Amino acid sequence: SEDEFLRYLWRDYLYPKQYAWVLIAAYVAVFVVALVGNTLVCLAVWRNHHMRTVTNYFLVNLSLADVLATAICLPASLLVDITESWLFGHALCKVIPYLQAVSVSVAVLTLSFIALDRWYAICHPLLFKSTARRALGSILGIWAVSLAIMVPQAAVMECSSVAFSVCDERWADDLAPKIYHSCFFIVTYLAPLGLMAMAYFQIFRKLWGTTSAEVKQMRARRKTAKMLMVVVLVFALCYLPISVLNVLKRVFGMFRQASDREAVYAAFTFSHWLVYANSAANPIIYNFLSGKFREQFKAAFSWW
Ligand SMILES: CCCCCCCC/C=C\CCCCCCCC(=O)O[C@H](COC(=O)CCCCCCCCCCCCCCC)COP(=O)(O)OC[C@@H](O)CO
Ligand SMILES: CCCCCCCC/C=C\CCCCCCCC(=O)O[C@H](COC(=O)CCCCCCCCCCCCCCC)COP(=O)(O)OC[C@@H](O)CO
Ligand SMILES: Cc1cc(NC(=O)Nc2ccc(N(C)C)cc2)c2cc(F)cc(F)c2n1
Ligand SMILES: Cc1cc(NC(=O)Nc2ccc(N(C)C)cc2)c2cc(F)cc(F)c2n1
Ligand SMILES: CCCCCCCCS[C@@H]1O[C@H](CO)[C@@H](O)[C@H](O)[C@H]1O
Ligand SMILES: CCCCCCCCS[C@@H]1O[C@H](CO)[C@@H](O)[C@H](O)[C@H]1O
Ligand SMILES: CCCCCCCCS[C@@H]1O[C@H](CO)[C@@H](O)[C@H](O)[C@H]1O
Ligand SMILES: CCCCCCCCS[C@@H]1O[C@H](CO)[C@@H](O)[C@H](O)[C@H]1O
Ligand SMILES: CCCCCCCCS[C@@H]1O[C@H](CO)[C@@H](O)[C@H](O)[C@H]1O
Repeated sequence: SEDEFLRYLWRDYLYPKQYAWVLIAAYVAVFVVALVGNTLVCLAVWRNHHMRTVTNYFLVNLSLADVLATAICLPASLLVDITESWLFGHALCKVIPYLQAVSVSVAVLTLSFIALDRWYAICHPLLFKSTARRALGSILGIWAVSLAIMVPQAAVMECSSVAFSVCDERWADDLAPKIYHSCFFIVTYLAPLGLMAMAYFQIFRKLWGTTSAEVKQMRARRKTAKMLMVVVLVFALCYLPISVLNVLKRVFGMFRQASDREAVYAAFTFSHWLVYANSAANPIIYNFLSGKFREQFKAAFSWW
């Protein structure tokens, strides 16, 4: 009676309201910070002439994928998690996921090149000379590949006619989605991250009668090595949920029992927010583990 009302008030109104608020709150925070974050990350590079290494041009490219995700995809990501209907029509059903898929590729690819350029620069020197000119050439290819291989993704997207629309992959047969999503979890999460991890372990064992300038070089390479591993670990953790969730859905046909549909909606919703949290996370990573970015942020915060 008197206390059963108080409980029944909670799940039909109090919980649904407190849940929806937290959803829009975390999304607006990530949207703003990730937007303000990566924007300042570019100005620290366009302004501070000393901070233009091969790694920073790649990290600037990492912001470019994050913004495409945040500005275009992220607003679309919020409305679907709230209503779970597609409201941007047949065509944005293909564009938004494609940009989002392309931004993942450009991201995970850029991180591998920063690992690869550093693995040669620190572990196998003057094998390849990596100048900013070759660093920028690499950055253009990432988009050429990301824009291509996410194309088959765009083809599978179809907006479902069945009084509200839904956007989802249209697979002609059971086996293709298993192979497609098995291949791309390997290609764009596990294979890059596992390789990049083995790369950075080789760097840690190295860095952790040489000239005073050389140890000055080691002191800078550790501050960058320390910072970059944080960026990769943050990336794997952020993308671990949605990446595993997608394989369970598409390869193992999981999340098809309707009993805890809220728990499944909830599960995926946090997984989607974690992706954009990585975009807002990275600029914060630079401010703490990079003393030159940190001064660029304080200098930018005072003028604006
Ligand atoms: C070291 C890292 C490794 C990678 C390194 C980079 C390698 C880069 C390679 C190539 C770049 C070019 C790729 C571009 C391929 C684009 C292919 C594509 O869009 O396929 C569509 C159909 O796909 C579809 O529905 C089907 C798409 C899904 C796949 C179907 C089969 C399942 C298995 C698939 C195989 C496993 C793939 C996994 C990759 C990770 C085409 O039809 P569409 O709509 O135009 O209508 C017909 C009409 O328009 C044709 O004129
Ligand atoms: C995908 C592969 C699978 C990933 C997931 C892996 C899952 C697990 C399976 C096997 C891994 C273990 C095998 C090795 C076991 C032996 C120990 C180990 O960790 O391997 C290190 C070597 O590899 C290493 O540094 C690794 C080399 C790092 C290379 C970094 C590449 C940059 C990343 C960009 C890639 C883009 C690709 C595109 C994909 C779309 C050893 O060093 P260490 O000093 O003891 O001896 C140096 C000595 O070899 C000198 O003669
Ligand atoms: C409906 C739907 C789906 C998504 N799928 C994903 O992100 N898949 C995804 C991401 C990475 C990988 N790897 C293999 C690394 C595989 C699959 C969404 C992602 C978002 F960020 C936001 C949304 F609103 C989403 N909505
Ligand atoms: C339906 C759908 C999908 C999305 N994304 C994705 O499928 N990504 C994605 C998918 C596959 C891969 N592989 C590497 C295989 C990578 C990324 C969406 C993203 C959004 F931001 C908003 C939406 F409404 C979305 N809807
Ligand atoms: C953005 C927020 C979106 C909605 C999230 C709802 C999560 C579960 S609360 C929901 O409240 C309803 C009120 O009637 C009840 O019928 C259901 O049994 C109960 O599960
Ligand atoms: C026509 C199809 C699109 C191709 C455009 C990009 C061509 C490659 S530039 C090349 O990229 C490498 C990536 O590893 C770097 O290592 C090099 O320094 C850089 O010179
Ligand atoms: C005139 C020819 C027009 C062809 C239009 C193709 C549109 C996408 S076909 C694509 O084919 C895959 C088979 O590989 C299936 O798995 C996918 O579900 C399906 O979307
Ligand atoms: C006939 C369909 C229903 C039975 C179960 C099929 C399971 C397919 S798993 C799929 O097998 C491919 C084989 O090549 C690999 O390429 C992929 O990596 C892997 O994920
Ligand atoms: C504790 C178990 C939780 C669920 C995991 C089993 C999913 C059964 S479907 C089946 O699963 C195979 C692997 O088991 C895949 O190889 C096939 O492609 C897929 O069709």
